[PDB]
This record gives sequence, structure tokens and C-alpha cells, in this order.
Amino acid sequence: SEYIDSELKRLEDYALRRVKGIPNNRRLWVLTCMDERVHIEQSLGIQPDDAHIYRNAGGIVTDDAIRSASLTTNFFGTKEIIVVTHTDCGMLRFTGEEVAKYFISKGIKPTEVQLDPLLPAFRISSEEDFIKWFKFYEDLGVKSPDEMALKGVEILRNHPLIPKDVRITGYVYEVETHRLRKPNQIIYNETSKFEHGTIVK
Amino acid sequence: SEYIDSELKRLEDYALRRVKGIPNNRRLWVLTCMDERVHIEQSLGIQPDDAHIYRNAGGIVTDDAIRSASLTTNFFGTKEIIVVTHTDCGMLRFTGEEVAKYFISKGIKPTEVQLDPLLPAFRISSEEDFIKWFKFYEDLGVKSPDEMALKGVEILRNHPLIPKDVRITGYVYEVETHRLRKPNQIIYNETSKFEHGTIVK
Amino acid sequence: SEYIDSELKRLEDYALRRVKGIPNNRRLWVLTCMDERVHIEQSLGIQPDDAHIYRNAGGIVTDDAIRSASLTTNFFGTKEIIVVTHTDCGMLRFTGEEVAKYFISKGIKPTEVQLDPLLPAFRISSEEDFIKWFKFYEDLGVKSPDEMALKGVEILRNHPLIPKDVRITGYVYEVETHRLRKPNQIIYNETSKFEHGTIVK
Amino acid sequence: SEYIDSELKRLEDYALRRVKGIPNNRRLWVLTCMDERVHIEQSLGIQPDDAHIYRNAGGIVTDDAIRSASLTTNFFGTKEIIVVTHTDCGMLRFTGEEVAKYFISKGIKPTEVQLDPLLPAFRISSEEDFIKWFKFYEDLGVKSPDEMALKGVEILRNHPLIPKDVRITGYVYEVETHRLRKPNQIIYNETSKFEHGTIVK
Amino acid sequence: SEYIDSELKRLEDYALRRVKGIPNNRRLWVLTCMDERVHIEQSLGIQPDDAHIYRNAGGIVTDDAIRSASLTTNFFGTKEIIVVTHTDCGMLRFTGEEVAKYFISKGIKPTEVQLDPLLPAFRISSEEDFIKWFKFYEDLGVKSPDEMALKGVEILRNHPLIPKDVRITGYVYEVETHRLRKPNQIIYNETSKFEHGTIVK
Amino acid sequence: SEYIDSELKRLEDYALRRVKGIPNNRRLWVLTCMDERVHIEQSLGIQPDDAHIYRNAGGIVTDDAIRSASLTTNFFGTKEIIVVTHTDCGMLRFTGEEVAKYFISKGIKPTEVQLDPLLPAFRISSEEDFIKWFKFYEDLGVKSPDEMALKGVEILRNHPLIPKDVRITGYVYEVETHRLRKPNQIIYNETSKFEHGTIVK
Amino acid sequence: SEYIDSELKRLEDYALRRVKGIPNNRRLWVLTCMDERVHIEQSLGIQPDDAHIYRNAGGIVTDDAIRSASLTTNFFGTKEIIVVTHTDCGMLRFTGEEVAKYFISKGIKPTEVQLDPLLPAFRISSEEDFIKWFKFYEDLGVKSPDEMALKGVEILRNHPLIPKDVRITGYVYEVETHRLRKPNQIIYNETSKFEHGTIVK
Amino acid sequence: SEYIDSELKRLEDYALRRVKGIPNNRRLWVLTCMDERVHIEQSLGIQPDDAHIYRNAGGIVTDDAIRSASLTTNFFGTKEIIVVTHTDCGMLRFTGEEVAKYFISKGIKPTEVQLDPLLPAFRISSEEDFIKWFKFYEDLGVKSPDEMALKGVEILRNHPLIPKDVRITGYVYEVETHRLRKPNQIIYNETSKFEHGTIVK
Ligand SMILES: [Zn+2]
Ligand SMILES: [Zn+2]
Ligand SMILES: [Zn+2]
Ligand SMILES: [Zn+2]
Ligand SMILES: [Zn+2]
Ligand SMILES: [Zn+2]
Ligand SMILES: [Zn+2]
Ligand SMILES: [Zn+2]
Repeated sequence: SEYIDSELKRLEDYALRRVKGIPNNRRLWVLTCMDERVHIEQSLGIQPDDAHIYRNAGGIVTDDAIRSASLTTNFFGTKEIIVVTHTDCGMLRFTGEEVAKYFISKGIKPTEVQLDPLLPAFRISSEEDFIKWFKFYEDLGVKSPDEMALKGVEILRNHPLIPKDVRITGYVYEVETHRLRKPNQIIYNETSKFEHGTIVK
Repeated sequence: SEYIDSELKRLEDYALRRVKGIPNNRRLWVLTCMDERVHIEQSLGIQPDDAHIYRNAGGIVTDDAIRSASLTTNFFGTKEIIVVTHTDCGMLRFTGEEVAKYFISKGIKPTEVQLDPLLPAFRISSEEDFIKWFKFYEDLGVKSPDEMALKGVEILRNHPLIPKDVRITGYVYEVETHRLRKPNQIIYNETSKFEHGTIVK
Repeated sequence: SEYIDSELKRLEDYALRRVKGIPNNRRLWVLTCMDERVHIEQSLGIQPDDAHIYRNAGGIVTDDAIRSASLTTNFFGTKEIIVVTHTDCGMLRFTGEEVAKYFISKGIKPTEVQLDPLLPAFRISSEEDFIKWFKFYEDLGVKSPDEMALKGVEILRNHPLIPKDVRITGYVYEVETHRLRKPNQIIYNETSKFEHGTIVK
Repeated sequence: SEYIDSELKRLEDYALRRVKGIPNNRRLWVLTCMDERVHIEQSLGIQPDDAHIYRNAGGIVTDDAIRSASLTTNFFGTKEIIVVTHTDCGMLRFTGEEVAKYFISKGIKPTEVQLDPLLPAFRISSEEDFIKWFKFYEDLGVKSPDEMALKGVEILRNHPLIPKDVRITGYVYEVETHRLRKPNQIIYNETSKFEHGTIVK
Repeated sequence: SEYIDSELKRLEDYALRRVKGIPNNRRLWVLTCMDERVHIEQSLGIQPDDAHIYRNAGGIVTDDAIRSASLTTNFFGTKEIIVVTHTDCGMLRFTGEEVAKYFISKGIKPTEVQLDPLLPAFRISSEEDFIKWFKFYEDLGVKSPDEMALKGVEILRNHPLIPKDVRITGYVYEVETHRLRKPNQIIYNETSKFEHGTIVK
Repeated sequence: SEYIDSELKRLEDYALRRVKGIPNNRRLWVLTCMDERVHIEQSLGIQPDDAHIYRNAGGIVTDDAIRSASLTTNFFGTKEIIVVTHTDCGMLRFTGEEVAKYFISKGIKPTEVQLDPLLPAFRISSEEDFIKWFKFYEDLGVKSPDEMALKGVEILRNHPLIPKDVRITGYVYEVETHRLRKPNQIIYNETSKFEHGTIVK
Repeated sequence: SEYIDSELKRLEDYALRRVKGIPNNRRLWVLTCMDERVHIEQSLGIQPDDAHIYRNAGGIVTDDAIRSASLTTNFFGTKEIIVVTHTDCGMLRFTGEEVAKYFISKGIKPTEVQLDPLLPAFRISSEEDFIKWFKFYEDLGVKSPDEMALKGVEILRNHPLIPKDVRITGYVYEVETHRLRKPNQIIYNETSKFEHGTIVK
Repeated sequence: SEYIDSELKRLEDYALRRVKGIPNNRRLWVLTCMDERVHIEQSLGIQPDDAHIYRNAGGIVTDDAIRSASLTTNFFGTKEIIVVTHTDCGMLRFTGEEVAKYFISKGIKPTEVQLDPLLPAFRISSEEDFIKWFKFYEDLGVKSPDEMALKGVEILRNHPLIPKDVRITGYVYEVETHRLRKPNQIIYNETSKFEHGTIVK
């Protein structure tokens, strides 16, 4: 009875965290890609309830990412951000020119497409802006996921809507090993080639 | 050895799906909220590699959602979309006016904040637009997650960038029971109030 | 040989609990419905030997419930009562008028039916009493299982045959979610609508 | 999607068996005692959702038992009844005289106690009726649980509110062995005494 | 290495117990029947290596039992004996007369059968001794397994080859409950009859 | 109803196998040693109710073994016998001279000890017979458990009280490996010496 | 009985495979490095009894490798060879000059060290031969494990002691991924750079 | 995040143990046979990353074994060696004469076969040397795996390329029991003979 009450209150508190001002278990927000192969929680070593996980095409900083990140940090008590791009990302496999050309071929008029139906204030007035909107790596002048992870970290770090006390870190998810690496730590070459090793003490 | 070869071809395929033209394992894109309590794959009954999962604050249709959905459907071969909002969502616990007022208090100037750093073409020129940008349920005139799931489905259905042959369906994730429901199909009211039954035959 | 002896005594104790003045393991009696979907022990978090479980149509306080409750508390040492009604209960799906009219249709004469064969002193002398005997929610002016759990608790609390030092509590078993809730503390509405929350401190 | 719908409908049906006129999985109603030691489903070899389980002090046919049995058989489609009394039942350890005398000692006035608060039509007008109301084995002239199981079966069989096509069977739950026996099948004497055996063919 | 020394010394002691003078884990010897239904270890609550288990037709004290018991107690360090007869024992289902008559019918000549081929000194010179040799309960004037368990205990207690410091105890295995009892301490009669219980403190 | 009925008989039959002339499930009788390390049923691959298991000091054919074997085969329908001696058996670690000398040292007078109290007809009238009665391997001129298994098989095979249609087999239980072997079929002698191998084809 | 005979056929065959001319389960021989990180069976997808696994410093073809390979193929019926070198192998981390210099520093005289004590015919008569004996990648003019896998395959393919009908294949074990790759097919470059992909058909 | 950086730094260390000069986890090198039945790590009670495992035909000390042992001990920090031969080893099933005669039959010219293609300095100049090269037990005058384990230990112990502070131990893997034993410490012969046993205390 006392047990049931105790456990019911626990449920009430879980069901209404966002009413009560209860944060996620680890005060963590993650930006990553929507890709199926990015099994994000296992790679971070976290449990289902530990983090808020934002996912878009590319794990790239968009207005929506910044929107979501500003809310979680300022209102839902998140004190840590982790940006995780990944290998073989689709955003590194195509160009916005290709995509735009693909759409005009069907009959789409870039200038007069409602990009955010729920926010008509968002408009572009240029086909070059339409191309940049898709945020493909090449169009953004980004050569690797490593560079993109660093790019996103710097953006979020410098953005006014995100508190300065929030810790922000970037990684790259390797789909070929279901696991992270530090951006630009690439030991794949180093292991298949001579390097003078040291005698064990 | 022969089985080792074709296994390596298979890992090669998995590693390079997005290069090679392989979709996710059933051709599925999911829009849902970033919330920690939304354990999305278990509720859909899917495996890690089965779907592209888009997640933002509220599981609401933003430009980024439409961007991501347009790419998966037209280029990555997704033929099904599932929109899943959830109960006790933060977007249904606050107002954009409150959030805007919070930011001005710190010293932020809504008009001159770069909302999308990587896309400077996105501007608002109005504090009312800044409020609407956050996309809180109240400000969008949406009363329930049920209504928001239906709203998102309709938007995606009617959007030109999303092919007409794509199946789109909406659900609500109940955090208090880790289980989906159809919008407006709440069993919890009907079971706790007289309703006439039928005699068994 | 010693540990075998002791074990045989406690085997003997177990088989003769009701001679030796041994109570149930938690000194608990539960009133609930006979319904198949009410998996009562798992919902209370109790083990098979922990409680005396009374079950009738509706988990409603009848003379038999009070009989059984009086015996367990006064003679079998029960110090706690838990009343548990449930959702989609049959007693909330029909009316006694319907049931009575069903029986007369077959040829039953309400006035002349022996309701308690082993206790002929129980008679009604009125078709209105026959209707009330079935104890359907509607006929008793009870709108919900929540209200019926509270009702039963109050009855047992006020009844002279039940000691005043017995703890009595009420809950509702949700068949939809195989889980208990406190009467009138339904979370499902609250989570699905706007309610203002607090910022995380 | 069609999977989720299918499973939600399965849940809809479970949650509203009683609105939808759906029976228990096995069309079974069980009368048994409230005693903790009677682990009824295990002994019948049935699963949680298979039966409606009525439980009172003694597994004795009361008005409430007949009320509940009439409803399940006529309205909820139950086609089988099993009566199961048990060994070392409390109703076989005391007398109603003892119980009545116990209550007068505290200050209770049998004549003026509301036995069924929700049904004031139930009255006794005699201390002998009050004694018989408790339904102790000895006061009913019943010597064993075996006899009581048979007695209950006969009552239910002959009662007009219970359809004649319903199968009714009686057993005795042995708490010493957590298992059932046919009433009056006592092999315990037969196994510890000489008995001419037969050679195996 | 450390581990492998340990592993090897474990095997060596276990495999050479009777050379190295190592006792059974519980310094226990059990006399019981060969019957399949007597699951002796489970009923004593012992592990495979805990005891020396002697088993013959009936769990009766024979020369071989006394031989085996004398060896385990004096040489293998057994300090406890447990005699356990059982219910529905074959030795309580037939007579030696019947068995002897059965053998003569085939053509056996009792007087000239080698009863112990490895010990020719064992002879009988009487048909009445041949009958007694089979050791059926009836022919020994024993009415119950309870009585036989007590009988065997007394014999072993008073036998000179068995040290006086050895603890000897008797039980009866109930095949119909897979469960021991003290001899002549039955409850099954007591649990299906009225008996005044006592109110719980 | 039907299920519980057929189960109660399965149980009634189980409790009264020896009255009804139902045998053990394999129609098997096993002669083995009482030693703790001989985990007999696992080594034979049998279940608890499958066999009658006779156990004495050494798994040696004694009068009691023959008594028990004659009863199980002729009356309890056993059609197979398995003799299983074992390694490091105590009967192969001492001599009857040693044992006899140990007993006289305490004060025992071999000639006047009742070897079978329940069968006074069994007498020896010689200290050499007393030695032989213990049935140590050495005194019987048996060098190995292998030889003893074969010896027991031969005795039982040629004994008139045991039907000739009964199948009799011998094995040795290796305590060092919890596993059986056929007599004098030791794999360990062959795997550590040279043995002309055969080219694989 | 006839169960135990199959059990013993299995044991006898398993333990005398090399006598009886029974091959390994997969007719496979593997050459790989002794390195701890090379979890060879898992990477080949084979079971413990499937292959003969030769391991030395580097997974390099030595006389011993050829000795072992010639025996398994010609006599033990192996029909497939798999050579698997690995990344970060020690043989690609040092030079034989370094090693030789290390040994002379301690006081070793290369010319007069017994390199094969059991085969005195193996001698070198040159410090350059001593260096080459260690078989370091650099000294052999081999740049990668990929190249070494191919080299080993070619050697074994062209060697007269190895039958021509034996299938020989080479792979590289990636310690950093605990999985295999085909010589010179490294995808990790390709997954972190732009590469034009295909629209899912 | 800090946890994640810590785990990345381990993965880097693991991937480059040989460059960075980290040993195997128990500074262990094992010499054993390539035979499938020798499940070496389970028998040693070690984990995959715990040792460097050298395997050839027979677990015999060859030049390659010494090469590999010298490198692991002097450069990779191995401080313990374990030599483990095994039962039913192929090297104890054939003779080098047989093998040589087999090869000449096909048309091989022993004198002119490149035994180590990558080390031309290795030559034999004699058919007797060719026979000895195969290193069959019989040709080396070794009678058992026990003797061979001891032999290899002594060779490695006395070899100048192996440091004197390295611990070297020998065992024999019994394929018949998947278990290691010390050289010549065979319990099997000791458990089937008579052996003076000690009385227990
Ligand atoms: Zn991506
Ligand atoms: Zn949300
Ligand atoms: Zn109900
Ligand atoms: Zn009872
Ligand atoms: Zn018996
Ligand atoms: Zn023994
Ligand atoms: Zn290596
Ligand atoms: Zn071998």
C-alpha cells in the first residue's frame, strides 16, 4: 500500500517530468543523423532515458537543431551537448544542385515551395538559397564528417541561445564498426603500415 | 571461405548503403520528439537498422523535418512515413511568449539572432515570428498530441517535395505506458464510465 | 537430520495455519473483481501466500464480502484491507433492470427465487430489491470504478464487524495497462493537454 | 503501420471484452476460498486470462456467489463452473456460535447490524440466522471439504438463475500438496498399509 | 598456473577420495528403497556428493545394508544415518509365500538356490527361511512404512558393527507428495475434519 | 474439467503403481555403488522415474542385490538390468582381513555377530567367512572395476531367480569424469602411445 | 544401453580422430599470427572443432608452417587453406637488424645459436641470414599485411608439398574492427570523403 | 563524454599495443598443437586477449617456435611460457619415413624442395634430415605427449634467445576430457587398481 503509493508517485513523476521540471537522467542533448546505422545510445554508452536525442539528415546544425537545443538547455536543464556526425552519411553523397535539378525536373518551383508550412516567415527568394537549404557537405565546403562534427560544435558554442556553461563535444560515428572516434583520429592507415614500435617494459 | 567472401560483400554493402543505393530495411522514416522517454523503435516494433528516425523538439513538422523527409523519400527510397508525437511533451508545457520573454531578459535581440548560421537567408523581421518559430502547441492552436500527430501527417501529405505514393500515418506515444495509440483513440476514458455492453452469444 | 525436522514442522505449520493461529504472510485481505484480466497479485506486488483474496462480480461490498472480511480480520489476524475495482468491469456495462427483464423472459419469478439456498432467512419481497441485489454500478448511483473503490473503502471503514485499527485503502486496476492507480488520480488526461510546467532549476 | 493497427485493435478488444461481449479465454467460472494457500490457477492448469475466479471465505455458495455465477453464465458466456474447496479451511476450524459470542462480547447487536449496506432489504431478525449467515461447515452439517465441494455443485446445478447447459464440477484443493483431488479419493491410508498388489505384465 | 595447480588438486582429491581418506560431503549414509518414485536427495535437501545412498527392495535392514553401513561409518567417516522407507512400497504389496509359490511353479528348488554366489557360506535349509529372506512387511509383522522406518533405526542403533556415536533417524517418503514425514505423524486426516483453531494474535 | 480428471488419474496411478502393476518407465533395474560421486542417472541418461536403482558398498552382487533383482524382474516387470561399478571404489582400497582385524581390536566377536538381525538363518561359523562377507575386491580375486562389472553381469545372467529374457549389461562409472565406459575399453591407454594412423580419404 | 553405445562411439571417435583417419569438421587449415587480438574463429565464422589453426609470429610462411600445412593436407584430409595476417602486427613494427643488434648487446653469438635444437641440420653461417630468419616485414620487402597475406598464399600455392587441389585464400584481420578484409580493399577512406551515390531505385 | 573519451583512448591503445609497447594481458606465450580438439584458452582458464598462442603440428619446439618465443619475451614483454602437448596427436600416429616415402611416391625430390621459401639458407642435404624435419614423436625418440611437453620445456629453458627470468611450464591437453594434466601425473591408472587407503578422521 505504502509500496504502491511510493511506486505510483514514481510513475506520476516519470509521466510528467516536463510539467514538474525534471530533466533527462544525464542532462544531455545529442545532435546526430537520422541514418539507421547510427545506433547512437550504444555508442555513447547511455540508457534510453539518459538524453534528448535530436536527429536530422546529416546531424547538421539547422534552425530546428538550434531551436531544440535552446529549449533543452534553457528550460529542460540539459548541461551537456554531444554532436555526432557519421561515416557514409547521405549528406556527403550528393549535391544540392543535383537535388534541386531533380525537383525542377518533376515540376517543382523552388521559389514558391512552402519550406516551413507552420512558419510562413521562412522564405528564400533565390534558387541558390534553395540549394544551400538542403545543407549538403560539399555545398557547405565541408570535406569530412570529422570536419562537420567540429563545425557543428563551434556553431552551438558560439550561439547566443545556448548558455556558455553548457559543455559541447563532437564525435564521428563509424558505421562500419558501430562505434565513435575522435574527429580526425584515424588509425586505419597507421595499423597497415610500418611504424617503429617500442620494447615492452 | 566462399561464405566469408559474400559476408564481406554484405558488410561492404552495409558500410556503403548511401553510396550504393540501398535503403533502410523497410523503407521507413519516422518523425518523433527528442524526448528521452520516447523509446521509439520498441514502440514501433522495429530493429535498429529498419528506419530513418528524425527527432526534434515536439515531433513537429519543421523545415528541417521536410528537408530530411524529402531526401529520404526521393533519394534513399523510403516509401513509408510515421509521425509520432507524445504525451507530456515540452512543446505543450510552455509558450513562445514565455520563451521569448525569457531570452530578452538575458539580453537577446530576437530580430538580430542568426537562427540558421549555415543558411543566412532564413530571417524573420518580427518578434511575433520569433515566437512562432519555437512552434509551441499553444501558439500553433493545437490542443493535444493527437491533434499534432494528425496535423503533421496532413502537412507531409500535402507537401510537394514528398511523393504522393508515400504512406503517411500518425500516432501518439504514451510516456506513461511506453506504447503508441491512434490519435483520438484513447481507451482510458471509455473503460472508466458506464457504457452499455453486449451479452455474449 | 535437524534441518529436515525443522522443515517438517514448518511444512506442518503451513498445512495447519488455520488451526495454529498463523495468519497470511502480510496480514492482508483484498476485495477485487472476479474478472480474468485483473491479475491481482502482480499488481499489488505480492506473492501467492501473502494475502486472502476475496473476489466477486465487481469487487463490490456485499454481505459475503463483509462476512469474509469480518472473519479474516477478527480471527485470522488480517490488519490491512485493500479494495481494488477495475476498468471495463461488467458491473458498469449493464443494468439490473436489463438483467431482471432478461430473467422474467425465461420464466423466472424474482419474488420466489432462493437467492441464498444455505440461508433461507435472506428474502426480498420486491422486484426493485431483486434489481438492487445484482449491484450494478448504475443502479447504485456510481459513475466510475474510482468512485466504487472509494465507496467500498468507506463501507468497510464504517462497518462494526471490521475492527477500527485495520488499514483500508482503495485502488483501480487498469485492465488496459495491467496496473493499479489511486482513485481519481488518472494521469492520461493530464498528459495529453496543455498544462504549464516549470523551468529546470 | 498495419502491424501497429492490428496490435492496437487486439488491445482495444482486451480492454473492452465486457463492452464488446467477449468471454474469458476458457468460458470458465471458478468458486474457491480466499485462503492464501489456494493457488488456484496452477492447480487447474489455467492461465491468468482463462477464467472468472470467485473467492470467498470457504468457497461456499452464498448469494454473492450465485449473483456472480448467474451474471457470468447468462451474460459473459461462461459454459463451465468448477467448485473447489480446500483442506484446513478456516470455515472448518470455528463455529458461528463462537463467532457470534465473540462479537456480542465486543458490544455488537446481531439484530441491528447492516449485513449488506448496499442492500438494506437483507435482514435476519434472529441470532440463529446471524450464526447461520457466517456459514461455518459445522453449523451447515458438513463434515469435510469433499462434502462441501459436492454440496456447492448440487446447489449451483439446481439453481434456476444458472443455465442447465453449464457443466459444473467439484474438487478439493490440498494445501499440504498445492494440488487437487476428486472429492473422497483419499489414497493416503491405502499407501501406508498392506494391499494385495498385482504382477506386472 | 596458480589456477591450474588448483584445478588439478581438486580433481585429484575428488577422484581419489577413498584412497586419500576423504569423507562424503555430509558424513551421511542413507538407507532407502530402490523404488523410482523415491527421489531421495531432493527430499533430504542434499546435493549429489553429500551422502552415501544405500538402496534395496524396501529400504529394509539386510546383511548387505549392515555391511555397507559398517564400512561407511567405521572407515569412510560417516557420522549420521538416515533411514527412509516409503509409501506404496512393493514390500508391502506381496507376501513371501506368494513369491516362493511363484518360483516353485517355474521349477525353482528353494533349498538349492545360491542366494549369495560370492558367499557360499550363506545357506538356509528351510522353505520358511526362503520366505523370510525376501523380507516382505507382512512376513516380518510390520504394518506400515512408519513402523518399518522405526524398526530399521532400532536395528542399526543396536548393531555392534555400527558405532554408538553415529546419529540415526527414520523417516517415510510419501510418493504421493514427494515429501518426507516423521514416522506415524500424518496430517491428511487432520486437515479434512473439524478442529478448533485459535484466533491469531 | 476433462483435463483435471485425466491428470488426477495419472497421479492416482503414480501413487499406486505397485498395487496396479505399473512398472518403472524404462523397465530398468540398476546395480551400482553407494558412493557419492556416482551420479548414476545422469550417466545413464535417465530421468528420476525411469529405473529401480539398487546401491550397496561396491555395486557388488550380494544376496540382497539378487533378492531385489528377482523381485523387480519377476513382479515389477523390469526387462533390463545394468550393472555399474566405478573407479576409486572403497571396496578396492581395503581388505577384509584389515576390516576384520579392526573389529576384533574394538572387541567384536565375528562368530557371534548377528549379520542379518531380521534373518537369523544367516550365519557363518568361520572368521574366513566373516572376511569374505565384506566382499572386498582383493579377497574376491578381482583386480579392477571393469572385471567386477563383468563378474556381476555373469552372476545375474546365470542366476535362476532372474529370468533369462532379461537383458543384462555392465559398465564402469569414472568418478574422475562423471561418465561410463564398457569393461576393459579404456580410451586413455591408446591416446598417449604411438598408433599407426590412417591417411584421411 | 543403445543410447550409451552411441555416446561411446562419439567419444571413441572424437578422441581417436587422428588414429581413425577422421578429419577436422571443416577440412580447413588456417595460417595466422599468434597475436592476442586476432580472435580467429569468430572472424572466420567457424566452430572450435572446424579447423587446424597454425599460429606464429606474423602469420608468415615459415618451414614450420609448410611442415604443418603439408601434413594436414596430405594426411589429415584438409582441402582448404586460409591465410590471415593482421593489422598492427609486431612483425611490421621492428627490423631484424634491431633484433639482431639487441641480441649481440646481451652477448649472443648469432652464428653459434642452435635455432632448431631438435633439427641440428638447420644452420645459417651468416649474420644476414640471422636477420632474415626473424622474418620482419621490412626485411622481406613487404609493406602491408595485405601484401603479406597475398605473399603467403602464393608461396603455399606454388609449394610442391601442398596438393594443387587445395583451395588457398588470403585475408587481413583488422584488430581495430575485430573483422576481416580482402587484401587491399580498405573502405575506411571511402566512407569519410565525398563520393557520388545513387538514388534508391 | 568523459567516459567516452576514456573508452576511445583504450580503443586506440588496444589497436596499437605493438607500437605503443603494451603487452598481452597476462604476459603469456603458449606453445601448443594446431589440432581442432585442443581448445586451449578454456583449458588454461584464460580470456582471448590474455596470451600469444603459438600453434604448430604437435606443439613441438621448432625454429619458428623459438623465433616466435624469442620475440614475445624479449620485445613484447612476455614473462611466462606454457607448453601444452595433447593426446591422440597426429605427430604420434605416423613416422617421417612413412611421410617421406609417401612424397617420393608422388614424385617429390626431398633434397630439392624449398622447405622455407622466404629463407633459402635453410637446407638439409640428406633424406634422413628430411625425415627428422617433420618431427614425428617416434623419430625424435619420444614415447608420450607427457615426455614431449617436458622435452619442449627443457629446450626453451636452455635456449639463449629466451630470457632466464621467464617461467616455463608444461602440460598435456586430454582431448578425451578437454582438460590439462601435468606430465606423467595420470590419475586414470591409479583409480582402477587396488591401493592401500587410509581410514577417515
Ligand atoms: Zn547521415
Ligand atoms: Zn516532446
Ligand atoms: Zn469486473
Ligand atoms: Zn478456506
Ligand atoms: Zn519400496
Ligand atoms: Zn564404490
Ligand atoms: Zn602479429
Ligand atoms: Zn597434435
